Amino acid sequence: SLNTIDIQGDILVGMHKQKQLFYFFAINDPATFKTHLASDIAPVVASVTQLSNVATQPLVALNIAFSNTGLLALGVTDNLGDSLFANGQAKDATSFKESTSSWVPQFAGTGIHGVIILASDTTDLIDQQVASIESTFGSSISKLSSLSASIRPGNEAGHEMFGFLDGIAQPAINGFNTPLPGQNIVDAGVIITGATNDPITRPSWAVGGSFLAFRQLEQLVPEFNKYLLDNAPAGSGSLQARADLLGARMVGRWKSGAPIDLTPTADDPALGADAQRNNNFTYSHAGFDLGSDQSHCPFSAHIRKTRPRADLGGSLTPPNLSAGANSIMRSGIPYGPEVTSAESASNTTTQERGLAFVAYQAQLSQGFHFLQQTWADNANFPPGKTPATVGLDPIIGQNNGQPRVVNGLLPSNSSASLSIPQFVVSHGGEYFFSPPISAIGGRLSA
Ligand code: HEM
Repeated sequence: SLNTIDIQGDILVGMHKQKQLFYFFAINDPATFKTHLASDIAPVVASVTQLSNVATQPLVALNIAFSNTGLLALGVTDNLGDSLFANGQAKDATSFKESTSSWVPQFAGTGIHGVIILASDTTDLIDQQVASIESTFGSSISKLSSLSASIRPGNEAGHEMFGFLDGIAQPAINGFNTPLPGQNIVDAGVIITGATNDPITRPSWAVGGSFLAFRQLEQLVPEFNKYLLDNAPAGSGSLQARADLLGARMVGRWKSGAPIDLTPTADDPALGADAQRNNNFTYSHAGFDLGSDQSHCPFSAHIRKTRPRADLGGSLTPPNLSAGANSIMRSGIPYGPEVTSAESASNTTTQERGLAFVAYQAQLSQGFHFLQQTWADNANFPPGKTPATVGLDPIIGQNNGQPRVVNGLLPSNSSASLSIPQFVVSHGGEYFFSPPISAIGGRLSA
Protein backbone atom coordinates (compact mmCIF):
# COMPACT_ATOMS: atom_id res chain seq x y z
CA SER A 1 0.00 0.00 0.00
CA LEU A 2 1.26 3.50 -0.84
CA ASN A 3 2.24 5.19 2.37
CA THR A 4 1.81 8.81 1.36
CA ILE A 5 2.36 10.08 4.89
CA ASP A 6 6.01 9.13 4.41
CA ILE A 7 6.51 10.58 0.90
CA GLN A 8 7.86 14.06 0.36
CA GLY A 9 5.14 16.30 -1.04
CA ASP A 10 6.87 17.77 -4.08
CA ILE A 11 7.16 14.29 -5.59
CA LEU A 12 3.45 13.53 -6.06
CA VAL A 13 1.63 16.82 -5.37
CA GLY A 14 4.06 19.69 -5.95
CA MET A 15 4.66 22.58 -3.61
CA HIS A 16 2.21 24.89 -5.41
CA LYS A 17 3.52 28.05 -3.79
CA GLN A 18 4.19 31.37 -5.52
CA LYS A 19 7.89 31.35 -4.67
CA GLN A 20 10.53 28.61 -4.47
CA LEU A 21 14.20 28.46 -3.62
CA PHE A 22 16.56 25.65 -4.53
CA TYR A 23 19.31 25.80 -1.90
CA PHE A 24 22.30 23.69 -2.96
CA PHE A 25 24.54 22.71 -0.05
CA ALA A 26 27.58 20.89 1.19
CA ILE A 27 27.81 19.05 4.50
CA ASN A 28 30.64 19.72 6.93
CA ASP A 29 30.92 18.09 10.38
CA PRO A 30 28.43 15.33 9.59
CA ALA A 31 27.71 14.33 13.19
CA THR A 32 26.49 17.88 13.78
CA PHE A 33 24.64 18.02 10.47
CA LYS A 34 22.88 14.78 11.41
CA THR A 35 21.68 16.05 14.79
CA HIS A 36 20.09 19.03 13.08
CA LEU A 37 18.75 17.03 10.17
CA ALA A 38 16.75 15.04 12.72
CA SER A 39 15.74 17.90 15.01
CA ASP A 40 15.28 20.84 12.61
CA ILE A 41 14.53 19.44 9.13
CA ALA A 42 12.69 16.14 9.58
CA PRO A 43 9.77 17.66 11.54
CA VAL A 44 9.09 20.35 8.90
CA VAL A 45 9.41 18.23 5.75
CA ALA A 46 6.06 18.47 3.95
CA SER A 47 4.46 15.14 3.04
CA VAL A 48 2.13 14.18 0.22
CA THR A 49 -0.67 13.79 2.78
CA GLN A 50 -0.03 17.27 4.17
CA LEU A 51 0.04 18.95 0.75
CA SER A 52 -3.01 17.05 -0.50
CA ASN A 53 -5.20 18.90 2.00
CA VAL A 54 -5.70 22.58 1.27
CA ALA A 55 -6.19 23.09 5.02
CA THR A 56 -2.77 21.72 6.00
CA GLN A 57 -0.49 23.37 3.50
CA PRO A 58 2.34 24.80 5.57
CA LEU A 59 3.42 28.45 5.50
CA VAL A 60 6.78 27.28 4.19
CA ALA A 61 6.79 23.95 2.44
CA LEU A 62 10.17 22.22 2.67
CA ASN A 63 11.60 19.17 0.94
CA ILE A 64 15.19 17.88 0.93
CA ALA A 65 17.15 15.61 -1.37
CA PHE A 66 20.73 14.28 -1.35
CA SER A 67 23.21 13.60 -4.10
CA ASN A 68 25.32 10.45 -4.14
CA THR A 69 28.23 12.38 -2.62
CA GLY A 70 25.86 13.80 0.01
CA LEU A 71 24.74 10.33 1.05
CA LEU A 72 28.40 9.30 1.23
CA ALA A 73 29.15 12.38 3.37
CA LEU A 74 26.48 11.05 5.74
CA GLY A 75 28.24 7.64 5.80
CA VAL A 76 25.56 5.94 3.70
CA THR A 77 27.41 3.53 1.42
CA ASP A 78 24.35 1.58 0.28
CA ASN A 79 23.55 0.91 -3.33
CA LEU A 80 20.32 2.75 -4.08
CA GLY A 81 20.04 0.78 -7.31
CA ASP A 82 20.60 3.62 -9.78
CA SER A 83 23.91 3.90 -11.60
CA LEU A 84 23.04 7.27 -13.12
CA PHE A 85 22.34 8.71 -9.68
CA ALA A 86 25.54 7.23 -8.28
CA ASN A 87 27.68 8.74 -11.02
CA GLY A 88 26.12 12.21 -10.91
CA GLN A 89 24.67 14.29 -13.71
CA ALA A 90 27.96 15.87 -14.82
CA LYS A 91 29.17 12.43 -15.90
CA ASP A 92 25.90 11.93 -17.80
CA ALA A 93 26.05 15.23 -19.74
CA THR A 94 27.41 13.77 -22.96
CA SER A 95 24.37 11.45 -23.08
CA PHE A 96 22.39 14.58 -23.90
CA LYS A 97 24.80 15.98 -26.50
CA GLU A 98 25.91 18.81 -24.30
CA SER A 99 29.14 19.48 -22.41
CA THR A 100 29.75 20.37 -18.79
CA SER A 101 32.09 23.03 -20.16
CA SER A 102 28.88 25.07 -20.54
CA TRP A 103 27.58 24.42 -17.00
CA VAL A 104 27.42 26.51 -13.88
CA PRO A 105 30.77 25.40 -12.46
CA GLN A 106 29.23 24.23 -9.16
CA PHE A 107 27.18 21.63 -11.10
CA ALA A 108 30.19 20.49 -13.17
CA GLY A 109 31.50 18.25 -10.39
CA THR A 110 30.14 16.42 -7.37
CA GLY A 111 30.68 18.94 -4.56
CA ILE A 112 26.93 19.47 -4.15
CA HIS A 113 25.69 17.17 -1.39
CA GLY A 114 22.00 18.08 -1.55
CA VAL A 115 19.26 20.52 -2.23
CA ILE A 116 16.69 22.02 0.13
CA ILE A 117 13.56 23.02 -1.70
CA LEU A 118 11.75 25.81 0.12
CA ALA A 119 8.44 27.14 -1.11
CA SER A 120 6.19 29.87 0.22
CA ASP A 121 3.96 32.59 -1.03
CA THR A 122 6.67 35.21 -0.33
CA THR A 123 10.43 35.28 -0.58
CA ASP A 124 10.63 36.88 2.89
CA LEU A 125 9.15 33.75 4.43
CA ILE A 126 11.62 31.58 2.52
CA ASP A 127 14.50 33.76 3.64
CA GLN A 128 13.40 33.48 7.27
CA GLN A 129 13.40 29.69 7.02
CA VAL A 130 16.85 29.68 5.40
CA ALA A 131 18.12 31.94 8.18
CA SER A 132 16.69 29.57 10.80
CA ILE A 133 18.40 26.58 9.13
CA GLU A 134 21.72 28.41 8.95
CA SER A 135 21.31 29.48 12.57
CA THR A 136 20.66 25.99 13.97
CA PHE A 137 22.96 23.98 11.68
CA GLY A 138 25.64 26.62 11.89
CA SER A 139 28.69 25.80 9.80
CA SER A 140 27.72 22.15 9.43
CA ILE A 141 25.71 23.21 6.37
CA SER A 142 27.34 25.31 3.67
CA LYS A 143 25.43 27.02 0.85
CA LEU A 144 27.21 26.43 -2.46
CA SER A 145 24.67 28.05 -4.74
CA SER A 146 20.98 28.67 -5.05
CA LEU A 147 18.29 29.39 -7.58
CA SER A 148 15.19 31.48 -6.89
CA ALA A 149 12.03 30.68 -8.83
CA SER A 150 8.49 32.02 -9.08
CA ILE A 151 5.13 31.37 -10.57
CA ARG A 152 4.77 33.93 -13.37
CA PRO A 153 2.54 36.97 -12.85
CA GLY A 154 -0.99 37.77 -13.86
CA ASN A 155 -2.38 35.93 -16.85
CA GLU A 156 0.86 33.96 -17.12
CA ALA A 157 0.49 32.26 -13.75
CA GLY A 158 1.25 28.58 -14.29
CA HIS A 159 2.83 29.25 -17.68
CA GLU A 160 6.48 28.75 -18.38
CA MET A 161 8.69 31.55 -19.77
CA PHE A 162 7.81 30.97 -23.45
CA GLY A 163 4.19 31.59 -22.43
CA PHE A 164 2.69 28.07 -22.47
CA LEU A 165 0.49 26.71 -19.70
CA ASP A 166 2.53 24.08 -17.93
CA GLY A 167 1.81 21.38 -15.37
CA ILE A 168 -1.16 19.96 -17.26
CA ALA A 169 0.05 16.44 -17.90
CA GLN A 170 1.32 14.01 -15.26
CA PRO A 171 1.07 10.26 -14.85
CA ALA A 172 -1.72 9.15 -12.52
CA ILE A 173 -0.57 6.80 -9.78
CA ASN A 174 -2.82 3.75 -9.76
CA GLY A 175 -4.59 3.51 -6.41
CA PHE A 176 -3.76 7.10 -5.44
CA ASN A 177 -4.89 9.51 -8.15
CA THR A 178 -8.34 9.62 -9.72
CA PRO A 179 -7.33 9.49 -13.38
CA LEU A 180 -8.33 12.29 -15.75
CA PRO A 181 -9.48 11.64 -19.32
CA GLY A 182 -6.50 10.64 -21.44
CA GLN A 183 -4.06 10.58 -18.50
CA ASN A 184 -1.63 7.65 -18.32
CA ILE A 185 -2.12 5.36 -15.34
CA VAL A 186 1.01 3.82 -13.86
CA ASP A 187 2.16 1.68 -10.99
CA ALA A 188 3.42 3.66 -8.01
CA GLY A 189 6.86 2.09 -8.37
CA VAL A 190 7.47 3.94 -11.62
CA ILE A 191 7.83 7.08 -9.48
CA ILE A 192 8.39 5.90 -5.89
CA THR A 193 11.35 3.68 -5.03
CA GLY A 194 10.22 0.40 -3.50
CA ALA A 195 6.56 1.03 -4.26
CA THR A 196 4.29 -1.32 -6.23
CA ASN A 197 6.06 -2.92 -9.19
CA ASP A 198 9.37 -1.08 -8.82
CA PRO A 199 11.50 -3.98 -10.13
CA ILE A 200 14.72 -2.66 -8.56
CA THR A 201 15.51 -3.79 -5.01
CA ARG A 202 16.27 -0.80 -2.77
CA PRO A 203 17.74 -0.33 0.67
CA SER A 204 14.91 -0.70 3.18
CA TRP A 205 15.24 2.87 4.46
CA ALA A 206 14.87 4.21 0.89
CA VAL A 207 11.37 2.81 0.29
CA GLY A 208 9.07 5.77 -0.40
CA GLY A 209 11.67 8.05 -2.00
CA SER A 210 12.23 9.17 -5.58
CA PHE A 211 15.11 10.36 -7.76
CA LEU A 212 15.00 14.07 -8.49
CA ALA A 213 16.56 15.21 -11.78
CA PHE A 214 17.23 18.93 -11.57
CA ARG A 215 18.12 20.95 -14.69
CA GLN A 216 18.76 24.70 -14.90
CA LEU A 217 17.35 25.31 -18.39
CA GLU A 218 17.80 28.82 -19.70
CA GLN A 219 15.16 29.97 -22.20
CA LEU A 220 15.93 32.47 -24.98
CA VAL A 221 12.51 34.04 -25.06
CA PRO A 222 12.98 37.08 -27.36
CA GLU A 223 14.82 34.83 -29.82
CA PHE A 224 12.02 32.27 -29.74
CA ASN A 225 9.35 34.90 -30.28
CA LYS A 226 11.20 36.41 -33.23
CA TYR A 227 11.84 32.98 -34.76
CA LEU A 228 8.10 32.27 -34.80
CA LEU A 229 7.32 35.59 -36.49
CA ASP A 230 10.09 35.10 -39.04
CA ASN A 231 8.94 31.56 -39.89
CA ALA A 232 5.17 31.95 -39.50
CA PRO A 233 3.35 29.91 -42.16
CA ALA A 234 1.24 31.83 -44.68
CA GLY A 235 -2.44 32.20 -43.78
CA SER A 236 -5.50 34.41 -43.36
CA GLY A 237 -4.89 35.62 -39.81
CA SER A 238 -2.60 38.27 -38.35
CA LEU A 239 1.13 37.62 -38.50
CA GLN A 240 1.13 36.99 -34.78
CA ALA A 241 -1.70 34.46 -35.07
CA ARG A 242 0.26 32.54 -37.68
CA ALA A 243 3.42 32.72 -35.53
CA ASP A 244 1.34 31.41 -32.60
CA LEU A 245 0.31 28.40 -34.68
CA LEU A 246 3.96 27.56 -35.36
CA GLY A 247 4.76 27.75 -31.66
CA ALA A 248 1.83 25.46 -30.87
CA ARG A 249 3.07 22.99 -33.50
CA MET A 250 6.47 22.94 -31.74
CA VAL A 251 5.10 22.35 -28.24
CA GLY A 252 2.06 20.24 -29.10
CA ARG A 253 -0.25 22.62 -27.19
CA TRP A 254 -1.37 26.18 -27.67
CA LYS A 255 -0.25 28.62 -25.00
CA SER A 256 -3.70 28.21 -23.39
CA GLY A 257 -3.02 24.53 -22.86
CA ALA A 258 -5.34 23.35 -25.64
CA PRO A 259 -3.71 20.30 -27.24
CA ILE A 260 -3.19 20.74 -30.96
CA ASP A 261 -4.12 17.09 -31.53
CA LEU A 262 -7.69 18.14 -30.63
CA THR A 263 -7.69 21.62 -32.16
CA PRO A 264 -5.07 21.69 -34.91
CA THR A 265 -5.66 25.01 -36.64
CA ALA A 266 -6.94 27.37 -33.96
CA ASP A 267 -6.66 27.85 -30.19
CA ASP A 268 -9.49 26.88 -27.87
CA PRO A 269 -8.84 28.60 -24.56
CA ALA A 270 -11.86 26.97 -22.95
CA LEU A 271 -10.49 23.54 -23.83
CA GLY A 272 -7.04 24.45 -22.54
CA ALA A 273 -8.43 25.38 -19.15
CA ASP A 274 -10.49 22.20 -18.73
CA ALA A 275 -8.59 19.34 -17.08
CA GLN A 276 -11.43 17.00 -17.98
CA ARG A 277 -10.82 17.56 -21.71
CA ASN A 278 -7.33 18.94 -22.34
CA ASN A 279 -5.54 15.61 -22.08
CA ASN A 280 -8.11 13.41 -23.75
CA PHE A 281 -6.18 12.32 -26.84
CA THR A 282 -3.84 9.59 -28.09
CA TYR A 283 -2.52 11.05 -31.42
CA SER A 284 -4.63 8.51 -33.31
CA HIS A 285 -7.39 9.72 -35.66
CA ALA A 286 -9.73 7.37 -37.45
CA GLY A 287 -9.35 7.82 -41.21
CA PHE A 288 -5.69 8.85 -40.90
CA ASP A 289 -2.49 6.77 -41.05
CA LEU A 290 -0.71 7.21 -37.71
CA GLY A 291 2.65 6.66 -39.43
CA SER A 292 2.33 9.57 -41.86
CA ASP A 293 -0.32 12.00 -40.59
CA GLN A 294 1.19 15.17 -39.09
CA SER A 295 -1.86 17.36 -39.77
CA HIS A 296 -3.10 17.14 -36.18
CA CYS A 297 0.26 17.18 -34.37
CA PRO A 298 3.86 16.94 -35.71
CA PHE A 299 5.77 13.79 -34.80
CA SER A 300 8.48 16.12 -33.48
CA ALA A 301 6.23 18.18 -31.15
CA HIS A 302 7.63 18.36 -27.62
CA ILE A 303 4.80 16.58 -25.82
CA ARG A 304 4.63 13.89 -28.51
CA LYS A 305 8.37 13.25 -28.13
CA THR A 306 8.10 13.05 -24.31
CA ARG A 307 4.86 11.05 -24.03
CA PRO A 308 4.43 9.21 -27.34
CA ARG A 309 1.01 7.73 -26.52
CA ALA A 310 -0.21 5.73 -29.55
CA ASP A 311 3.13 6.18 -31.32
CA LEU A 312 4.35 3.38 -29.02
CA GLY A 313 1.24 1.25 -29.43
CA GLY A 314 -1.62 0.59 -27.06
CA SER A 315 -5.14 1.93 -27.21
CA LEU A 316 -6.02 4.24 -30.10
CA THR A 317 -8.93 5.59 -28.01
CA PRO A 318 -8.27 7.35 -24.71
CA PRO A 319 -6.73 6.57 -22.37
CA ASN A 320 -3.65 5.37 -24.15
CA LEU A 321 -1.45 3.58 -21.58
CA SER A 322 1.77 3.03 -23.52
CA ALA A 323 5.25 3.43 -22.04
CA GLY A 324 4.06 3.80 -18.45
CA ALA A 325 7.54 2.96 -17.17
CA ASN A 326 8.91 6.02 -19.00
CA SER A 327 6.70 8.42 -17.06
CA ILE A 328 8.00 11.32 -15.01
CA MET A 329 6.38 13.56 -12.45
CA ARG A 330 7.28 17.18 -13.19
CA SER A 331 7.55 19.94 -10.60
CA GLY A 332 9.42 22.59 -12.57
CA ILE A 333 9.02 26.30 -11.89
CA PRO A 334 10.24 29.32 -13.88
CA TYR A 335 13.27 31.35 -12.82
CA GLY A 336 14.72 34.73 -13.63
CA PRO A 337 13.20 38.09 -14.47
CA GLU A 338 10.39 38.59 -16.93
CA VAL A 339 11.50 39.70 -20.41
CA THR A 340 12.42 43.37 -20.26
CA SER A 341 11.30 46.04 -22.68
CA ALA A 342 14.75 46.38 -24.18
CA GLU A 343 15.23 42.63 -24.67
CA SER A 344 11.92 42.34 -26.46
CA ALA A 345 12.64 45.32 -28.69
CA SER A 346 16.09 44.01 -29.65
CA ASN A 347 14.93 40.36 -29.96
CA THR A 348 17.94 39.55 -27.78
CA THR A 349 18.39 37.96 -24.38
CA THR A 350 20.50 39.91 -21.87
CA GLN A 351 19.46 38.38 -18.53
CA GLU A 352 19.13 34.71 -17.69
CA ARG A 353 15.63 33.31 -17.29
CA GLY A 354 14.21 29.85 -17.84
CA LEU A 355 12.86 26.74 -16.18
CA ALA A 356 14.10 25.24 -12.93
CA PHE A 357 13.25 21.80 -14.24
CA VAL A 358 12.44 19.06 -11.71
CA ALA A 359 11.52 15.51 -12.69
CA TYR A 360 10.82 12.66 -10.29
CA GLN A 361 11.11 8.98 -11.18
CA ALA A 362 12.17 5.69 -9.56
CA GLN A 363 14.66 4.91 -12.35
CA LEU A 364 16.66 7.71 -13.94
CA SER A 365 17.45 5.46 -16.93
CA GLN A 366 13.73 5.14 -17.73
CA GLY A 367 12.63 8.69 -16.97
CA PHE A 368 14.37 12.00 -17.55
CA HIS A 369 17.54 10.53 -19.09
CA PHE A 370 15.59 8.29 -21.45
CA LEU A 371 13.20 11.02 -22.60
CA GLN A 372 16.09 13.36 -23.33
CA GLN A 373 18.50 10.93 -25.02
CA THR A 374 16.39 8.22 -26.63
CA TRP A 375 13.33 10.30 -27.64
CA ALA A 376 13.90 14.08 -27.79
CA ASP A 377 17.45 13.90 -29.14
CA ASN A 378 16.74 11.04 -31.55
CA ALA A 379 15.98 12.15 -35.11
CA ASN A 380 14.39 8.76 -35.86
CA PHE A 381 12.01 8.79 -32.91
CA PRO A 382 9.11 8.02 -32.89
CA PRO A 383 9.77 4.87 -34.96
CA GLY A 384 7.90 3.77 -38.05
CA LYS A 385 7.11 7.21 -39.49
CA THR A 386 7.10 8.53 -43.07
CA PRO A 387 9.30 10.46 -43.59
CA ALA A 388 11.26 8.31 -41.10
CA THR A 389 13.39 11.28 -40.07
CA VAL A 390 11.17 13.01 -37.55
CA GLY A 391 13.97 15.30 -36.44
CA LEU A 392 14.68 16.62 -32.98
CA ASP A 393 12.36 18.00 -30.32
CA PRO A 394 12.28 21.74 -31.09
CA ILE A 395 11.99 22.72 -27.43
CA ILE A 396 14.57 20.48 -25.71
CA GLY A 397 16.30 18.53 -28.47
CA GLN A 398 20.09 18.83 -28.44
CA ASN A 399 22.90 18.10 -30.88
CA ASN A 400 26.10 19.50 -29.34
CA GLY A 401 25.26 23.18 -29.87
CA GLN A 402 24.30 22.87 -33.51
CA PRO A 403 21.02 23.99 -34.98
CA ARG A 404 18.42 21.25 -34.80
CA VAL A 405 16.76 19.78 -37.86
CA VAL A 406 13.06 19.46 -37.07
CA ASN A 407 10.58 18.01 -39.57
CA GLY A 408 6.79 18.03 -39.86
CA LEU A 409 6.14 21.39 -38.18
CA LEU A 410 4.57 23.09 -41.21
CA PRO A 411 0.95 22.06 -41.80
CA SER A 412 1.19 22.80 -45.53
CA ASN A 413 3.81 20.11 -46.10
CA SER A 414 4.85 17.44 -43.65
CA SER A 415 8.12 16.92 -45.53
CA ALA A 416 9.23 20.53 -45.00
CA SER A 417 12.26 20.81 -42.72
CA LEU A 418 13.37 23.64 -40.43
CA SER A 419 16.82 24.20 -38.93
CA ILE A 420 16.18 25.71 -35.55
CA PRO A 421 18.73 27.21 -33.14
CA GLN A 422 18.47 26.15 -29.52
CA PHE A 423 15.99 28.20 -27.58
CA VAL A 424 16.71 26.22 -24.40
CA VAL A 425 20.27 26.20 -23.10
CA SER A 426 21.37 23.82 -20.37
CA HIS A 427 23.38 25.26 -17.52
CA GLY A 428 23.59 21.82 -15.95
CA GLY A 429 22.10 20.27 -12.87
CA GLU A 430 22.34 17.24 -10.60
CA TYR A 431 20.64 13.99 -9.73
CA PHE A 432 19.37 13.73 -6.14
CA PHE A 433 17.44 11.21 -4.05
CA SER A 434 14.46 12.58 -2.15
CA PRO A 435 14.27 10.12 0.76
CA PRO A 436 11.13 9.02 2.52
CA ILE A 437 10.49 11.24 5.51
CA SER A 438 11.24 8.42 7.95
CA ALA A 439 14.78 8.16 6.56
CA ILE A 440 15.55 11.82 7.25
CA GLY A 441 15.47 11.55 11.04
CA GLY A 442 16.17 7.83 10.76
CA ARG A 443 19.00 6.29 8.74
CA LEU A 444 20.32 9.56 7.36
CA SER A 445 20.69 11.00 10.87
CA ALA A 446 22.29 7.84 12.33
C1 HEM B 1 12.82 24.89 -20.64
C2 HEM B 1 12.56 23.62 -20.94
C3 HEM B 1 11.14 23.06 -21.07
C4 HEM B 1 10.03 23.72 -21.41
C5 HEM B 1 9.88 25.20 -21.81
C6 HEM B 1 8.93 22.78 -21.40
C7 HEM B 1 7.60 23.04 -21.68
C8 HEM B 1 6.56 22.14 -21.66
C9 HEM B 1 5.19 22.43 -21.93
C10 HEM B 1 4.69 23.84 -22.29
C11 HEM B 1 4.49 21.29 -21.80
C12 HEM B 1 2.98 21.09 -22.03
C13 HEM B 1 2.27 21.24 -20.69
C14 HEM B 1 1.81 19.90 -20.20
O1 HEM B 1 1.47 19.05 -21.07
O2 HEM B 1 1.79 19.72 -18.95
C15 HEM B 1 5.42 20.25 -21.43
C16 HEM B 1 5.09 18.93 -21.21
C17 HEM B 1 5.98 17.90 -20.90
N1 HEM B 1 7.35 18.01 -20.78
FE1 HEM B 1 8.44 19.73 -21.20
N2 HEM B 1 9.45 21.55 -21.01
C18 HEM B 1 10.81 21.69 -20.84
C19 HEM B 1 11.70 20.68 -20.49
C20 HEM B 1 11.40 19.33 -20.44
C21 HEM B 1 12.36 18.26 -20.30
C22 HEM B 1 13.87 18.46 -20.14
C23 HEM B 1 11.68 17.11 -20.31
C24 HEM B 1 12.19 15.69 -20.21
C25 HEM B 1 13.40 15.30 -20.62
C26 HEM B 1 10.27 17.41 -20.43
C27 HEM B 1 9.23 16.51 -20.39
C28 HEM B 1 7.88 16.78 -20.51
C29 HEM B 1 6.83 15.82 -20.36
C30 HEM B 1 6.92 14.34 -20.01
C31 HEM B 1 5.59 16.55 -20.63
C32 HEM B 1 4.21 15.95 -20.60
C33 HEM B 1 3.94 15.11 -21.84
C34 HEM B 1 2.61 14.43 -21.76
O3 HEM B 1 2.34 13.73 -20.74
O4 HEM B 1 1.83 14.55 -22.73
N3 HEM B 1 10.12 18.78 -20.55
N4 HEM B 1 6.69 20.81 -21.34
